[PDB]
Amino acid sequence: MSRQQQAQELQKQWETDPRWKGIKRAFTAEDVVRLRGSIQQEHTLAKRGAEKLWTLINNEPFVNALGALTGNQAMQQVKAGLKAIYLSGWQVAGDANVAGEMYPDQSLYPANSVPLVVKRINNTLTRADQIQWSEGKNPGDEGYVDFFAPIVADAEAGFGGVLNAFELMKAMIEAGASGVHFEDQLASVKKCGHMGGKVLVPTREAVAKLTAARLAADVMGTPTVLVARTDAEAADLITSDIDDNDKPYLTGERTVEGFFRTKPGLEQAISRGLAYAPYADLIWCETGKPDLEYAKKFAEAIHKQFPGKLLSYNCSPSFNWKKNLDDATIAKFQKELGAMGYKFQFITLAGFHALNYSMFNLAHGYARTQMSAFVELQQAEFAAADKGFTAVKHQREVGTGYFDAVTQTVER
Amino acid sequence: MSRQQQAQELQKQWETDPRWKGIKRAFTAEDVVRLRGSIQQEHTLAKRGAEKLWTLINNEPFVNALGALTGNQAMQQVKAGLKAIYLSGWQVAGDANVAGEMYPDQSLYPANSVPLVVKRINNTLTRADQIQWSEGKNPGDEGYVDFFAPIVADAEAGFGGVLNAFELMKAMIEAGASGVHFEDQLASVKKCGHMGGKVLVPTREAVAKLTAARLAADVMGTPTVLVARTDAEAADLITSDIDDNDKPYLTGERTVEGFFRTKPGLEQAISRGLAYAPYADLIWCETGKPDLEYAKKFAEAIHKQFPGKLLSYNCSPSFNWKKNLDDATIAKFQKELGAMGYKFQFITLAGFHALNYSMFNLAHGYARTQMSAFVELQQAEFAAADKGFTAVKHQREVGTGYFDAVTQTVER
Amino acid sequence: MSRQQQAQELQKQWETDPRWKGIKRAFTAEDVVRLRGSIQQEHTLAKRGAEKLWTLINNEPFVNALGALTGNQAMQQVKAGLKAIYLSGWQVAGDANVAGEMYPDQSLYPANSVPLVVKRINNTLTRADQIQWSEGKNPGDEGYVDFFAPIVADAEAGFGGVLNAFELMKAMIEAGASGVHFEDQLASVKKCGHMGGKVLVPTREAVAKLTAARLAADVMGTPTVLVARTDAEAADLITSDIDDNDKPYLTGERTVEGFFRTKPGLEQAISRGLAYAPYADLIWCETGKPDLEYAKKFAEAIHKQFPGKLLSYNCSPSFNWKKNLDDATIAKFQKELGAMGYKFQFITLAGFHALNYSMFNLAHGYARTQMSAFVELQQAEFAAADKGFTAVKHQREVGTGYFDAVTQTVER
Amino acid sequence: MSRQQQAQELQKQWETDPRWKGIKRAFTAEDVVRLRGSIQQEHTLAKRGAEKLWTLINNEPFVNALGALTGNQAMQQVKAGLKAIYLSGWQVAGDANVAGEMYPDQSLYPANSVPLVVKRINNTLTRADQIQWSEGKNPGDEGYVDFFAPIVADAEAGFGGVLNAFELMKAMIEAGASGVHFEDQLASVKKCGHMGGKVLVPTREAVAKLTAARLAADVMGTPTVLVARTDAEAADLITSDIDDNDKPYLTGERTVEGFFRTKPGLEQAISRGLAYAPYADLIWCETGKPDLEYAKKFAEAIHKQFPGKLLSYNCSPSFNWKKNLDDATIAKFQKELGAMGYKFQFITLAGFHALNYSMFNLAHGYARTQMSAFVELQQAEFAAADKGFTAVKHQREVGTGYFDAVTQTVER
Repeated sequence: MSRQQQAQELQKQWETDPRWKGIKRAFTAEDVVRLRGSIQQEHTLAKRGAEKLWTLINNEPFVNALGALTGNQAMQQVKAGLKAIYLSGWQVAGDANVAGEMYPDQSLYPANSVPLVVKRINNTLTRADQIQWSEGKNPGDEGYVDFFAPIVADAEAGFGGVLNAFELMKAMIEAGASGVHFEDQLASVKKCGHMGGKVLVPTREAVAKLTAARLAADVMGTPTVLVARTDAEAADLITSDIDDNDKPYLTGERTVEGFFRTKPGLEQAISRGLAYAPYADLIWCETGKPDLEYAKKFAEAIHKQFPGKLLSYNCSPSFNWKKNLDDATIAKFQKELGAMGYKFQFITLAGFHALNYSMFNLAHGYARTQMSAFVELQQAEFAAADKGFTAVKHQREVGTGYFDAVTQTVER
Repeated sequence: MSRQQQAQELQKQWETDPRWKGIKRAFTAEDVVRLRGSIQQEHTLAKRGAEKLWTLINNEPFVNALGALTGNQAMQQVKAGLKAIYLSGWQVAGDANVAGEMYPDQSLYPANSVPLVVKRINNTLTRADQIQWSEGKNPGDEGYVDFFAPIVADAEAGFGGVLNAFELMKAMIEAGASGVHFEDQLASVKKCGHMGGKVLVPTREAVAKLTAARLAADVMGTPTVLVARTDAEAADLITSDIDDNDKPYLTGERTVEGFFRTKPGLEQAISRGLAYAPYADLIWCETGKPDLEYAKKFAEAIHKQFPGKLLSYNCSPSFNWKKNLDDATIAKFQKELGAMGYKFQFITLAGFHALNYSMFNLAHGYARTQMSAFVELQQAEFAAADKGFTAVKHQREVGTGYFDAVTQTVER
Repeated sequence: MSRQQQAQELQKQWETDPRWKGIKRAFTAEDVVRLRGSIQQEHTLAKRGAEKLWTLINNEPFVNALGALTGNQAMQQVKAGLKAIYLSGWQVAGDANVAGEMYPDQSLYPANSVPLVVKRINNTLTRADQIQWSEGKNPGDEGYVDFFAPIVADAEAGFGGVLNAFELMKAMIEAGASGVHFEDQLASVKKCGHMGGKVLVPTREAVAKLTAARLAADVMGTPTVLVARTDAEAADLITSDIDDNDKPYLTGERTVEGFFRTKPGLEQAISRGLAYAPYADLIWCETGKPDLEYAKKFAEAIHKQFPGKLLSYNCSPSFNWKKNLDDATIAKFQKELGAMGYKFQFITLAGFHALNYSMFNLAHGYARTQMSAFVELQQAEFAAADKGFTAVKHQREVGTGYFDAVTQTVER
Repeated sequence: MSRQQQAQELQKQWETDPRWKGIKRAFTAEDVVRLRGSIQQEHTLAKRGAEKLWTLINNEPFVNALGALTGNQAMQQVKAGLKAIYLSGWQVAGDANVAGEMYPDQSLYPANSVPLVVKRINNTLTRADQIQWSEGKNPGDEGYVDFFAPIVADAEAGFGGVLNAFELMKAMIEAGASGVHFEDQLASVKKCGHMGGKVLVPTREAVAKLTAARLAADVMGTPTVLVARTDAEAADLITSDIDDNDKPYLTGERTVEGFFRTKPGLEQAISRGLAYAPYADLIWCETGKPDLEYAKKFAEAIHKQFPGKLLSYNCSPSFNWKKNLDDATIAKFQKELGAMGYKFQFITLAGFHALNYSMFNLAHGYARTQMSAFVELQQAEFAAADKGFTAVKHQREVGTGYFDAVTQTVER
């Protein structure tokens, strides 16, 4: 099997497979072959998960996710009934990076931190499937869970340049991620104080990253779902003015550092979304205030040029939903976005809030009433059994039963 | 300072200090010095934490803790009012070891895992303290939180022989642990089957580990709180017969693997309690079935031979508390154990149940009712604000405001 | 594919494939399937490398390796024309474990350490291949190097029980190891003083680890080459007397610890070799003194019972070869052992001695004659270019050209 | 001690101590205290190492170091008589990063990789001092080695913006680094093609990083030696024209990326050297061609405005020293440079060349002569025993002696 033969084979697949419908690549298949090496190592979960995610995203009304920061959190989301897992960069920074430090969301943690948390979840999901399968329960049977839910992972802005982006994608696929998202800001050069806020890079550079992320997915031989995030809705600063796509938004003012001020909002958002559309699989306008009217406008704006383009949407945990929206709007919210084209929706900091509220809640009681506090939680756990909560049986949950099986198999 | 002069001053320490009242070392100060190396690196956190944990242990009616598996979990425990943090090896095995796999409690994960998580908690707590200080709150002010609560870490049975034990203790101290506990089983050779279970090591070997654990502490130069765990209440197997301390409890029988069956119960527990009492600072009989009668008997038995000697108790999270107790005994459970001398008490798997319930409860709602399940959580958070819950202000919690102060100091 | 069908294909394979000729599994194909899980994840390197390693040790006169502790060491070994890579646990303990400590050889480092290094080597070997390929060179072309040389890994005594070994084997395979060895001592309890040395475990427990290793290899779905090591030649202690295979060698004495003293040498080693042979692909009797006489007796001892059994041999880096053997004996030593059936041979600590001598030497002259000492080293490197040494082009070697390719493919 | 008193004591230290003569701090003692937290944690090794390095640098004719990528290498460097250790980022990228990947030099590895290696080297040295001390040797015996040589570590360009540099400097300090350098390029955005090369950042930004670095040293409470590197001799691109200091060098041309082409050489190097001098302890103009002539002009240009400013020089390992310089020039090179003010000098990739050549040379021979090749190395190792090479007694070298002493201390 020659280089030429591998390239034609690859090229036909981009042309034929409807997975790649309307997806531009600023590189040839001959390029992908040159950068493969001679042998291709298989990445099962990255491949199966990406295909599963693609299917779910295209057939289902929508898919909703919560941010997970541990394997257990992700597991309980699959057991609760969810179909995909979201890995927040913010959560990892905050409470689960390889540096073991607590950080804000400014790309401070080491570049391998999220891929290691992707592997954590997949290793936990792999264990649960093993526990299930070890107890005789086959696919088809009543109660059977597919524990290999697709993971979608935060890749920040690549942790530097195109090569960092390229390597970050690879780390993700190796760790078993089904989807990855690259944003178009520099959170490492955020201007502080009044007149500050987020800082964007040129469309030129955001595109070069996505090109890098797709090159990396191809070289790895996985059809990973690529998500393009834009921060243009609120980002009113840009590092440079060279890209003609961005000049229309310049207010003409500069800052001490040399950034150009820009006019934020929907129009800036749209020009990014449109520029990223040919290269990404989903587009995502990062929002702080959840608003269906805004969402409809953005959706329509993108759909004018790319009809039926899959979108994604993050529901802010910071926003006060009861104060600003009535129960009917809150209750219908995700369904309405689903109609619009927002096929992937998620709460980024779900796990943070859950973890942090649970423990504070228990502890405050514990400090006051001691063991009675714990029983409140325990009874709550028993009440949850009905709905599918097996973790009360703590030993079986971590895989005690499975490893006994292993020891019994060897000692016999 | 010469080796003689350093050895004198260390012995003088062991004879002088009331911290070392009642405690036996099977080695000389000359030995500690011969193994220190020429210079003694300082471990701020380990030292101050042991000292704070000691005073607490000896003055408060008692000290109660809950298992934490992330910095966030610990951090809330301090904000909740708790004065100490417990670090389960079960929970790390289950969801926070550096291998990133889900294991059962059998020392399967890599030996540096718990110390890694000790270091996390202390990194987070250090960040909690920096935020508070950078906001201009001084100690003595209202609402000021001492974030540096001492950590009591689980060292299993040292992960091998005496050297593994020795090296693990150094890892714990370097991370900044304030207490470490060692147990007298081999979970690595737990027997499966009807005639199986936990398996003890000779008193001789358990004491061997305790010596190594304390020698570790002295070489690091920290008065670390050492805790000895016997599993001799339920464990009915032992690997060997050599120790005369253990022969009285044998039943003459031998298993296939060459272990010796023993008669489990309070008396076996007791002999191990008495054996370890000269070497460890607190003695802990691990129990599966919480019982005030049992507790009081084991309290009186040890106190007859070592009066005043501190103790600790694990309040099993798997046991059905209401099923087997009335609210009044439950509500006065820890209270009572204090009086008996159980100055350190904890729920090993508190963090597991806290983490795993919340995410499930949330996801199950989120699955069926989307955003309104998150709203239910968000409203609970707002209620907890009065009681000290600051996590709602998520940006400030993770250090955003602290790191903004770092950026403003540089760029001005 | 149903469970019974899967077990059918697997069982038949063990009977049909000459790879498994002479090999006994103390467990069924149904057990393997039961413990796999629902999906099998692929491990390309582990598989291809295990298939390649097997081909070499059966078809070549003998395969020889040197111990490597970084990826560069390994990368060079392959460019020098060696066909296999050895990964010492001693070298890892000493200079390349994840604890970052300098340690002696008593299984003191974290259990995940050697896999981390096996993975590092493969990452490097993957990069040498990507470079070669990216430059246009194809297989068959003059000069083309096969950079995927298989790695045989030190798993010590498995760091505990059968689960610990199971898991380490899985880490070895996941990291891309092609061979793994397990020794029958318990280094963790090495007796000190005159009346001491290595302690053996019962033949029963050794075989239990070997079966554990095989089970894992089957559960991962890789035909990994399993090497059983005996320390019975020197070891004159044993932990327990239950196994009838060991009783013939007991003296009847017992140490303070409870160990039983035994009669070391060729007879004890053979009883172990013979006991392990059914379970392992290679048998290894560890020696301190190299001796062709001893080798032949052991080879013939094994071969009477197991004709043509593949054996492996360690050539001590500490033995004074020139003082005790003449040059012609030294020159033929590995060829001679090959004909006896030692098909895999290595020098455990070749990298330790390479690395430490080369730096000391450089540093010693540099401290006295500064840049003149480095020019000596640089001039040696120039002479090596004739012989295949490419690392003078230091940029290309680490992949500067490859990543400039990736930069160029994304940009323009 | 109130905040006011702390600030005053710290301010007095800056105005009083000669260590800080001619060092500008773009911030106040009040600021350092605000960001300290409520309790400073001690970092013995970083503090003592910094002070030691400061004395050596101000008193020796010069100090010279080689690049070390393992603890063993630094250990041999100290045994051979070198007075400090250098830690190359290039080397860590290529063979020692925590990602486990072979990388070129463009800040691809995870940001914590170099601190981890600084921590490894310190652990090895710490162990060496333990072995020595446990053998009875005291300071001021004939041959007593001070194994705690200072480490000067590569921080590249801080892996992002001011806060990334801040955090990296803190990681260095915690690992026990004595010196740290930061360069003024964005390696992560290297221009490819014939019209490309390295890319400088604005003077203004390089100083912000240096300011950040110093703020970190002060917050950590150690007098860490801060080196400022400039790539302005060969770099002919810059990200922006915002800085008046840089404008003079612009050729008015621009690239597709929107970078500004500059005029490289001594003049642009001087403007950076002068710009950084007030914030750095040493100044380093990185050069590709070792030229004494150049080194002189540069030294003079700097000392014109900052008399007696300590400089540092990297001695290129790629340069063909013999083809270009006669042996007497090669011999006088580090002495001559020292006489100009270059008080820290180092060969960056010494470790890479020593490790790769040695293993290639051993392995090439081993492929063709087997053991006779290893015996050449072993004989070579015996000859260096005269000179201080202790590694042939290999069990002692890695601490078998020390840990035996510990086991015997425990078992007695």
